[PDB]
Amino acid sequence: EAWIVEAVRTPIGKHGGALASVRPDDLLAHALSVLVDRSGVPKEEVEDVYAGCANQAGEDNRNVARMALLLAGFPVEVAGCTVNRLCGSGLEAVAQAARAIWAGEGKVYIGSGVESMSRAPYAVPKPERGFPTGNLVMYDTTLGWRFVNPKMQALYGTESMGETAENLAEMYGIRREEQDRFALLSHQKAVRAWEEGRFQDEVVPVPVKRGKEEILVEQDEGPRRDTSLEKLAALRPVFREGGTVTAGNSSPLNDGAAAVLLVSDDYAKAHGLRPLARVRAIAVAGVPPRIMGIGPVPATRKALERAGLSFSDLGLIELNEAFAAQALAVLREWSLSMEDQRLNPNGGAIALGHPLGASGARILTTLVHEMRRRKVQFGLATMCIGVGQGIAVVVEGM
Amino acid sequence: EAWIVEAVRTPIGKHGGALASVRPDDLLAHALSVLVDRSGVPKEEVEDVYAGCANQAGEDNRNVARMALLLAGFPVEVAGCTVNRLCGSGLEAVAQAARAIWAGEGKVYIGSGVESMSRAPYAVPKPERGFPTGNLVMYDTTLGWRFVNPKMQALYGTESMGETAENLAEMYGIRREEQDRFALLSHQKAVRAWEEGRFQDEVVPVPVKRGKEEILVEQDEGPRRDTSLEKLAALRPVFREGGTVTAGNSSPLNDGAAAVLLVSDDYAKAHGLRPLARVRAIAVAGVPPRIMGIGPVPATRKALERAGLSFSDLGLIELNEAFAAQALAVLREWSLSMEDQRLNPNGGAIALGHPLGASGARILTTLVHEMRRRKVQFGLATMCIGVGQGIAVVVEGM
Amino acid sequence: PEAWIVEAVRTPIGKHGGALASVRPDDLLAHALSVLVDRSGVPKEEVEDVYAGCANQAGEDNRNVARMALLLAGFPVEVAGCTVNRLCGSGLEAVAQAARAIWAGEGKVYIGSGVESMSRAPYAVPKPERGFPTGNLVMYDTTLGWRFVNPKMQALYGTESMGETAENLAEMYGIRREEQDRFALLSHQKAVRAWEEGRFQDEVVPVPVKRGKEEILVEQDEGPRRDTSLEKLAALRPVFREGGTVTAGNSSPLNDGAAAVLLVSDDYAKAHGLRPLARVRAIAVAGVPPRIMGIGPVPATRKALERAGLSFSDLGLIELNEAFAAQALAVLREWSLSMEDQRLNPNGGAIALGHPLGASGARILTTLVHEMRRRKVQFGLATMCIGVGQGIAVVVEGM
Amino acid sequence: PEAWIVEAVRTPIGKHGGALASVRPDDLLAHALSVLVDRSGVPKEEVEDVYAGCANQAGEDNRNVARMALLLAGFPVEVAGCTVNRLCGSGLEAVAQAARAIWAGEGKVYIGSGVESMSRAPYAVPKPERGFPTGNLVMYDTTLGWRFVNPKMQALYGTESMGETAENLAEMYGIRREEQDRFALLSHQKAVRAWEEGRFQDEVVPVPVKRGKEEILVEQDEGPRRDTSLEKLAALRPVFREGGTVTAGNSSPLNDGAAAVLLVSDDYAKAHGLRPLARVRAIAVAGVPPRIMGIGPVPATRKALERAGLSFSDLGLIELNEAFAAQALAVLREWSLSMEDQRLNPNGGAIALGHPLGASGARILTTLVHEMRRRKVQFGLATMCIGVGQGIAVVVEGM
Repeated sequence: EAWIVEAVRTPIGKHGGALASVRPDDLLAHALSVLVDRSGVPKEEVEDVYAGCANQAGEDNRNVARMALLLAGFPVEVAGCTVNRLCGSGLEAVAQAARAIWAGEGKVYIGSGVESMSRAPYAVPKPERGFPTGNLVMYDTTLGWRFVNPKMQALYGTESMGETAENLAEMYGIRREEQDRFALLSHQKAVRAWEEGRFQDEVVPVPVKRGKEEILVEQDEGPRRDTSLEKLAALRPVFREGGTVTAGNSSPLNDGAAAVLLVSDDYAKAHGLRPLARVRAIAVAGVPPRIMGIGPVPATRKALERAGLSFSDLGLIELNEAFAAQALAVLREWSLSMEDQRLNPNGGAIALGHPLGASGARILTTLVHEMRRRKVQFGLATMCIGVGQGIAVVVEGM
Repeated sequence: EAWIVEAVRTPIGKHGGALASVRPDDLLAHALSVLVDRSGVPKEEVEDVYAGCANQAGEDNRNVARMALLLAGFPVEVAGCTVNRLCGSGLEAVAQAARAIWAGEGKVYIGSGVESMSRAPYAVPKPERGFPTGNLVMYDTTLGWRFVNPKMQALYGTESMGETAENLAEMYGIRREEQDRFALLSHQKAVRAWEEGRFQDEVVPVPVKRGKEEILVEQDEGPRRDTSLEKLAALRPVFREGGTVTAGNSSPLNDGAAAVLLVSDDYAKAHGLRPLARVRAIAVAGVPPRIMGIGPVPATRKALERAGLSFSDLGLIELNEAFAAQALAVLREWSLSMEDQRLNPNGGAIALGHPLGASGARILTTLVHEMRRRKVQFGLATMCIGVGQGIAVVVEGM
Repeated sequence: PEAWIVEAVRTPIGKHGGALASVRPDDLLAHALSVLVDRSGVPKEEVEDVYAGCANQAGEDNRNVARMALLLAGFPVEVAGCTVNRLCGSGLEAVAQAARAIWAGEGKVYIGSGVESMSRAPYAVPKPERGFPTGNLVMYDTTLGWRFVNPKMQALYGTESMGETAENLAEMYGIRREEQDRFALLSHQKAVRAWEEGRFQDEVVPVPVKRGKEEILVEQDEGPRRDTSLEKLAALRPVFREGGTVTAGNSSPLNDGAAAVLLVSDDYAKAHGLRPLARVRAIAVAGVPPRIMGIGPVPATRKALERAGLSFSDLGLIELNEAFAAQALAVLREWSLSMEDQRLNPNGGAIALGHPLGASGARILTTLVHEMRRRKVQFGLATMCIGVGQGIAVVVEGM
Repeated sequence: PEAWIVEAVRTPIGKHGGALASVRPDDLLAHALSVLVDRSGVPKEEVEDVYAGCANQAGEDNRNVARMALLLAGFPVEVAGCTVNRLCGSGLEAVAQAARAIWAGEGKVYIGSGVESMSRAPYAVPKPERGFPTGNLVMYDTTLGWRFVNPKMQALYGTESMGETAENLAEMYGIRREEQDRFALLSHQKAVRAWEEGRFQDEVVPVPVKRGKEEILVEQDEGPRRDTSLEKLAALRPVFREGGTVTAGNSSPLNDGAAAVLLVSDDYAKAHGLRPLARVRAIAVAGVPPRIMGIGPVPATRKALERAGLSFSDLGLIELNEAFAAQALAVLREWSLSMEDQRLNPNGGAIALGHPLGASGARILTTLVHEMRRRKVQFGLATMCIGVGQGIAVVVEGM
C-alpha cells in the first residue's frame, strides 16, 4: 500500500564547511524540488510534506517543511509539517508519510529531513523580573543539553551523546582498537562507494554562491582517503579522560538534506511509477538515556516482528554510525561482525556525516538505492536517538 | 479502532501571567501525568507520546515530548516525539497517534501539545566571519517571522498573522461591528461555561510556586465578564491603519498544555476503558499564505468527505478562534451564523487563549467532553495554520 | 584660595529597579548639571569643561556621558566634557580633576560630577574570533562586578567580589557581626533623621519621572528605612561567605543617582559675587592590595591631610563612604575612631542612602560641604574605598 | 617647568581583526606600561598614579583598565590608576591629567597613557524593564559609534557618524576629492619612509602574540602600504554619502594599540639624573558643534598657544591627528597651512598608521616628542578632533 518511488539527498558537508553558506530552509527546498522533478509527478499532486529537524530555532524556524516546500515552488495547496524525534527525525518523517498512505488519506506524500548544524543560532532566556542582575548564558543550539531542567538533572543525568557512547564502550567492553578499526572501514567503504559511482544516482548537487560566482557542491566532503589506522590511534579521548571515544571514531557535525517520495500502490499503478521499495513495518522504542546508543536493538526487534521477518531475512542493513562504540555495542546484541557484507555497504555517518534531522531520510535513501542495484529483498534502516530512543523501518525491495 | 478514552488540559494563562513561571517541559508533564492518573492506565502501557510545539528553541528544546514524559515519571521505555505544524500542531499530534493505532503498531498512544509563549527565548544568528562588525538582532521567538529568507519575502510576503486576518476581512467584507460581536460571544459563552461548571471535568489545576508558597491555578484567566460591545469598539486597529482587527477581536498570546489518551478498540474492551469518542477521519490542506485564516475550509471538506459525512451531520463544531475576522470568513464559506448553537459552545480562543502548540489538543479536549454531555454523534475540530494551512479532524461520540 | 566650591547639588538616590530605574543615566546627569547652573546664577556659557565619573560606560551612558549630558542639559556647544573612571571613587576624582585645572590657571569655571544608573546597566557580549564558532557564550551583566576576567589577573590577585573583600577585612580586624549591624542601624537612623529634619532639602533637586502618561516627582532618597531594627538586621544570612558576617543589610545596595558640584576660581567668584561654600585644600589618591580594597581611605587620607598641612584632629566633619559596614569599621579602626563620632557621616551613609557608584564620590562631597556650612565647621574630609584596591580623599576648608 | 616628559613608548598599531586582535586591551596596555618603566630606570614603586584613555570600557577593558593594566604589568599594589574618557582625545587627556597633578605638587612621578582594542570591542544589550518582554532587541556593536541613542539627543543635534561630519566639513570648506586623496597619499609615503629609515625604532616596543603554540613578534605598524597610489585612492567609492567625497582610503581605519608616556617633576628628574625629552607648556580643551567635530583642533590650539604665550609660527613640529583627510584639511585651512608643511605629521598620520581611539592621543604625543628631540625642535603641538564636538591640544617645549 505505501510505496517508495524516489529518493534523493544533497551531499553532506562538514561543520562551517561546503554548505555552511546555505540556509536549512533553502537546503531542504533543493531536496524537495529535485525529488519531484526527476519523479515525473507534478508538485500539485503532493498531499503533505513531512520533514525532520532536530533544532528549529534558526533559519529553520516555524515549520521548515512548509517554508521549504513553498520556497521550492510547490503550489500553495501542498501541506507540510516538521517532525522532531532528534537524531531519528528523518526516519520518523517517512514513517509518518507511510502511516498516512495506509490510512487511505492522500496518495502522494513526501518524507524528508534537513539539519544545518553550521548555522544553528544561539538561544537566550527571557527575563522574568523588571531590571534583572546576573550574567546570562547564550546557548549554542549546535550542541546538546541547554536550558537544562534541574528535575531532569536529578532523575537521569545530562551526559553528552559522546559520554553515553563511553558508557556503552564500558558496558560491552568495546576496546579502542576495535572502535578505530570500525571507523577506518566506514571511510574505506564510503571512499570506494563514491569512487565507483554508487552515490551518483541518489546525490543531487547543491549550488553554493561564493561572492559573485556559483560553485557546485556535488560530493560528501566527509570521507578521507588518507584515513589510516595509525592516525586514528593518535587522537586523544574527547569525552572522558583516559577514555576511548575520540573525534575520529565518532560522527562529526554536518549540514545536509534528504527527501523520499512515497505514493499509494494504486496511484503508482495508475501513473506507471516504478517502485524502489515498499514500507513493510515500522517501530519506535525507548531505552535508558545514559545508554541511548542501543536504541536500535528493541526498535529493530519490534519492527522485524511486525513485519513477520527474522533478522536473517535482512539482505542489507543501514545502521546509523553515531559513534563507533555505540554501533559496535548494537552489533554485539545482533551477533554481527563489523565485516558483515550487509552492513553500511557504502559507508556510515562516521565518514559520510551526521546532519541530525536529515540522517534518518539520508540512510533510507542510501539503503533503497543499494537494495535496487544488488536486488536485495529486505532491508533495515535504524538509528539511535538522543535522550534514549530508537527507530527502525523495514523495507521490501521491488 | 482508534478510541479517545481520556482528555485533559491545564488552564490557559495570559502572557507573562498565571503560568509564566512554569516552564513548558514541566507544564506538559503535568498534563501527561494527569491524563494517565485519571485513566487508570499504567504509564508503562503507553507506546509513544506525540506532542505539538510551535517554538522549540527554549526550555522546550530537543523534543519536549520525551523530556516531558520522563519528567512526568513515565518509564524509560515510553517513546516520544514532537510534531510541529504551527498553530495546528496540537491536532497533528492526535492525528499522528490515531494513524499509528490504525497501523496496528501500539495499543496505547498519547496525542498532546504545549506552548509557553511567556518564556519563549531569543534567537541570535551565528557569526559567519572572524571578527565581525555591525549590529546584530535578537529575535523574540514569542512572535512571528524571524531569520527571514529573502526568497520567501519575494515569492509571498511575510505579513503577520494579524495582517492576514485583515486581508480576509477585506476579501469577504467582514465589518468591524460583526467581528466585535463575534468576540463578545466568545467571552460570554466562556464565562458561562466556567460559571456553570462545564470545564470542571476537562481542566486539571496547575500548582505555581510563588516564592516560598504554592498557589493553584485552576481557571483560564483569559475570559472577562465585563467584556462589553462598547469597550470592544473603542479599541484601535492593530495591524493596519484604518483597519478592522483589534487586540480585542483577536486571540492573545498564552501559556498552556493539553493531552488526549487514545487506545485501540480491542485494548479498551480488554481493560474496561469507556470511550469518549472515536477518530473517524483526518485531513490536512494548504492555502495561500496571505489568507491562511481560511485553512479550515478545504481541510474540513476533505475530512468530512473522508468520513463520508455532510457538514449538516455535525452536531458540534470547534473552530479555533485565531481572529474574529478569520473565523467569520470561514463561517461565510460554510454559510453558518456565529449564533449557531453547535459552534464553540463553551467559548473560543479569543476569550480562552491560544497557546499555539497546545491549542489543537486543547480544542479537541473541549469538543469531546461537550459531545459526551450533550450526546452529540459527530463533532468537528479544525484550525487555521500559519503561513497557509489547515487541519480538521472528525470524531464520532460513543 | 584658588579653587572654590560655589554650588553642590544631587538628585535623590533610587533603589535598583526603583524610583529612578526609568530614567536613563545621560538624562539623569543632565538634570544634575542643569540644576547646578540654574541655581548658581552662572550662565552655562561660562563653564569651561565638565568632568563626570561613571563606573560603567557601556549602556545609555556610552561615549563620554559628560559631553552627552551637558548638551542634553542645554549647555552651549562650546562647553567641553570628559568622563573619568576610577570606579567607586570616580565621583570624587571628577572634582579633583576640576580643581587641578583651576589651579593650573586654565579656565575659571569647572563642573565636577558623577552619575550611575545601575538599574539600566546593559549586558556585554564578547566578539567571535573565528568564522562559524561553536560553544556557549556568556552575556555579562555590567550591573555587577568582575567580567571578561583575565586569567593572568586571576593568577596574580584573585577576583574576589567587593563583598568578599569586606569579609577579608572583617576577619583581618576582627570586626564582629553585632558591631557591623549596629553600625548599619546608625546609618539608617541618622539618614531618616536628617531627611525628617530637612537637612537634605538644600542639596537635593527633585527628578521628574514619567509613568506612562503622567509625571511623578521623585524627591527623597528611597533607601533609608524608619523600621530598620537591630533584630531584623541580625536575622539576615551572610551573603558572601558561608558562616560569614557581611549581610545584605550591613552593606550598601545598588542604586541610581547623579550629583554635580560647581567649582570656580577665587578671582572669578569675587568678580561675580559668588558666595563660597568651601575651598579645595588638598587631594590624594593611593593604592592598596585588591583583597582588602576596603582600607583604601587610610593611606589616601593621610596623604591628603599631610598635603594640606593638617592633622586628623583638625577635621570637624568626616564623610567616609559606607561600602560595607565591615569595611568602614576597619577604616575607623586605623583612625582610632568610634562609629559614634559626631563628625562621621552626620546625615547617614551609603548603607542607608545608596551607592550609585560613579556618582557616590560627588554625592558625599555635596553632603559634606552643605553640612560644613550649616554647622560652620572649618575642615572637612571626603574619602572612599575603590574597587580592585584604591582609595581617594579630598580635604576641604569651609568659608 | 614642573612637569617633564622623560620617556615615551607605543606598541605598534594593528588593523581591525589584524596582528593584535588576539591581544586583549588590558594586556596590551600592560605591555606599554611595563616597557615605559623598564627602559626609564625608574622603579615601578615610584609611580604615583596612572592615567589611561579608553573610548569604550565595555569589554576586556571594563572597570578601570588603568588599574587592571598596571597590576597586570607587575606594578606594586600601591600605584593608583584611573581611566579617562574624552573619546578620540582620551589619550591626550590622560597626559594632561598627569601634568596637572605634577603641577599641583602631589606626586613626583605619573604616567599618561591610552589603549583601545577595536577588534575585541563587545556587543551591548539593553536590560528589560518589564517582566516577560515581547519584541526583538538590538545588540549594539561597541566597535562602532552611536548606540542606545537618546531621542532628545537625536532632536537637538543629529546622530551623524564621524564619517558624515567629515563630509559636512568637506562641503563647508569646499575640500575636493583630489585634495583629500593627495593628503592621504602623503600620510602613507611619510609613514613608509619613516619606518624604512628607522625613525620609529626608538618609540615602538614589540608585542608578543601567541599564535596557537608559538609566539610571533609584532614589531611594525601594519597600516602603512608602500603600494598606495593616487590612482587606486581615486577608484574608491564614497562611504558616508552618495556622490560624496570621503572614502575608506582617505579616512583612518579602526585599529588596536596602546601608548604611554612617563612624566616626572623637574626636581625629581634632577635628583635622579633623568634626561628630559620635553616639557609640558600648556593644555587646552574646547567644544565645537557636533555636526562638524572635525575642526575641534582650531579653538583648542588657539587657547593652548595663548596659554603658553606662543604664536602658531613658533611651532617647529605639528602632530595633527588624521581622523579624516577632509577633516584635517579643513583644520589646515583655518591655520592657513599647506599639507606640504615640513612640520606637519613628519612620519605619517592616522590614515596610514592607524587610529586606535583611546590610545591615539598618547600615541601622537609619543611620535612628536621623539621627533622633536632628533631634529632639536623647540616647540611642538599635539592636537586632535573629538567625537560629538570637541578638541584638545597640548603644547610642549623640547629640552
